[PDB]
Amino acid sequence: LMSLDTALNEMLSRVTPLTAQETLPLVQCFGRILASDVVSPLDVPGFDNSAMDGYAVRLADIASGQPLPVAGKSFAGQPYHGEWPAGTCIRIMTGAPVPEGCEAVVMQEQTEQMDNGVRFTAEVRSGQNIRRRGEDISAGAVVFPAGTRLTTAELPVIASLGIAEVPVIRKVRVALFSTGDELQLPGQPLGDGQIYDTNRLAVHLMLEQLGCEVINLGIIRADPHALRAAFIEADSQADVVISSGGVSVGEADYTKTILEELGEIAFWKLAIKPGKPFAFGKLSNSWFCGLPGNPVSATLTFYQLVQPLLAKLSGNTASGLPARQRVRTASRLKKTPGRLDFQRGVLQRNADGELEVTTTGHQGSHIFSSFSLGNCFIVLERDRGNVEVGEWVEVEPFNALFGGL
Amino acid sequence: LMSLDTALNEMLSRVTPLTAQETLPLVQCFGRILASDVVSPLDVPGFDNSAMDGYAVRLADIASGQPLPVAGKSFAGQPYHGEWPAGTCIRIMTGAPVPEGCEAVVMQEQTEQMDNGVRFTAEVRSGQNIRRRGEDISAGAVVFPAGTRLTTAELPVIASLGIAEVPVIRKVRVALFSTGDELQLPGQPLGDGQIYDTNRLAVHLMLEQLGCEVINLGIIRADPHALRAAFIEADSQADVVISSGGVSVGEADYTKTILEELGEIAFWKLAIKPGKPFAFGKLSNSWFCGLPGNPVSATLTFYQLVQPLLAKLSGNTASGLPARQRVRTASRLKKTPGRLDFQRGVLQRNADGELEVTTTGHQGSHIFSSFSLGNCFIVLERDRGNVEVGEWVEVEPFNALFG
Repeated sequence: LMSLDTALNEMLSRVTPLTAQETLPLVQCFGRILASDVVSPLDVPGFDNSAMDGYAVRLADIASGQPLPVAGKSFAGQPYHGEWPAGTCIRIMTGAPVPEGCEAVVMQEQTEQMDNGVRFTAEVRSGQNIRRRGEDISAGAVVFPAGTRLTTAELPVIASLGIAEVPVIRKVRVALFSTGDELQLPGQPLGDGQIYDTNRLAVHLMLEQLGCEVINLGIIRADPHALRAAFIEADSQADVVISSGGVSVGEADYTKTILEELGEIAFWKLAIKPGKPFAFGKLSNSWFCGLPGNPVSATLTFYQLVQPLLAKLSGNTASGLPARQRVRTASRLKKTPGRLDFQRGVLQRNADGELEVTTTGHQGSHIFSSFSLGNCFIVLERDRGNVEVGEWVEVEPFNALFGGL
Repeated sequence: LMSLDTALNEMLSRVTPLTAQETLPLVQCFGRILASDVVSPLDVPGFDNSAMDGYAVRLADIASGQPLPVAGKSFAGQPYHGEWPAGTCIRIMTGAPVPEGCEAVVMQEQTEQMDNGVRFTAEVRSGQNIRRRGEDISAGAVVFPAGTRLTTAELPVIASLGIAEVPVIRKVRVALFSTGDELQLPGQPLGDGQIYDTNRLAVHLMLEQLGCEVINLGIIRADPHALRAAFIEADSQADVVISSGGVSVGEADYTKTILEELGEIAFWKLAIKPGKPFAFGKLSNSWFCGLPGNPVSATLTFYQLVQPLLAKLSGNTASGLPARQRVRTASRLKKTPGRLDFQRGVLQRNADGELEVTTTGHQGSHIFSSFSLGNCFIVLERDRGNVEVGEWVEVEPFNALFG
């Protein structure tokens, strides 16, 4: 009955971003949120300099109408000096500093020349083609705000200003555990209705990729005491505690009881497919997310619910979770009204070079394989029914957590 | 003059993928190329189980007509091994093993309780709702081929099969360094035509994010001897050595001379923007890549020439460099024929919900901003000239490296 949107907002509304901070050299700062504005120690460019390669000119000698001969020149970290002879232009080259008292710059390609005077064409505006000191960054100004996620895009600019290190929010810490008599670890035999734990490994891998500190307390044994202790310890060392499965998501049993007695926890039933149940509330000193047990359900729930929560918790000012984009279905899709289906899809170029989703296969949450052969979701609007070939449909490309990049 | 495509092929055609291998537990394998096929050790599912919450039944019961008791239940962990007498039924969770003789299962929503047990409202089709042992994965069957780069997709599936670890190819080793008297580290003064070193930091980052093992040799000093040892060292400890800037890309000087004396290095001039120069060739025991000095050039070149190289080298069987997709420019673009301009661009939804690039701004290589403001390249076909609003265009979305 509850909508992904309503729940997403319900979660994020109560989250107060972390603000503890440490200061590390740029090379360690990838994907780390910035603690405080970065303030440029130097003007960049450091001095007014030539837009193109061509000729630096005084506006005096232009309609002067006689051609102007190259008296001198300025290039890279070599400047120009020796008082500018009135009447002459100066062969200057892109990036190069202008000589004192210049007034414009003209691309020699515009202007044909000769062996004793260079002749210009257009009337050539004032200040033309002088990239000025600090046009790109001014000293004292704000280069990257608090909250900017550091990528290869921002960190080299920082390095360019002579800075060796920046303040950044501490990594988010997320404690992780599973439970249930059915669950066994690699090695052990399989009892009767037994399976190996997979959700925990799945949530770990994505937490680490997302840049969290994971604390993985294993498979708490099926006893209301083991469990109380799992929570005391998880809550004591994390900002978020995540049940990969086994702790209850609505069904009564001693796990619902330890949860209710150890914090304030809601038990949502979201209008999504796959999934539906999702457990979530405050603990003594952390947040709790309680994944449903089905691998696909858990994964998708985490991906669309918990992932966005860790972003806000990190200090990140962005809206961390890919954009969708409308594309034509090349496959008939079985959608049932009443639930928002995050079916899995395959974005491929048609013969025309445009995009079109194909379905991955059977969308039953009885199998994980759709994450592999897909590269995106097909978000199928809540109220929509079945979809025919050629109809339009929203699509959300996966991200790093599932392939490429 | 030489075309991107030509260089790519030429680089890739000599590169032999790594085959050294180590075996680490699943939780450490993210992003890591798999060494040999994952063979399924068990049938998955491993026992017929309920696709649904409800009760296990038989057709001869149902058939009769009247309701029927509930002689026990099969739960998640708990399997029912009771007698299961006739004209009764067994309550079943979901993913619960189906009891012996179960010949179908019925949804909790097609039943009404009774004083004397349970009534089945609707039809019961034989075999209905029984997820059958082996229908998803057959034991003995290759689940994942060698060369599968491992993500959240494949690694949980492997744990589902009881598997604690897997052989993966060893991480790729990349030595990185820069040189030149203009180059200063943080803290030091900015003498005359000097700068603070940035191409190295940029390249370290991308390398690390790409899952490579980085060996950063700092800024080698402007001495033919320092540089020679730097190379001998980088080559003796890496699969790839990468001058982030400083070592020559064409120009004559003691760097070109050291390179030429120490390996077989081409000096290409590519038909691209931004960029043009790029040095590449074998060394004694590794590959050498020579980035151009300029930051945007050295980034773009790394991303489009080196990234795809490091991918082939890793063991990965995919094509490790996003697909492009065609889209309308909503901004007038300045392109010059003769080079393939990798302009920088901003994808977004219009009012109609469909994609369209805008330019980031000035595409001059005198600034780094476009990699931040943008979320993609506009790949403007070599021969194309200026492109007007509403024209169609290829667009390659950025990736993780630029956020």
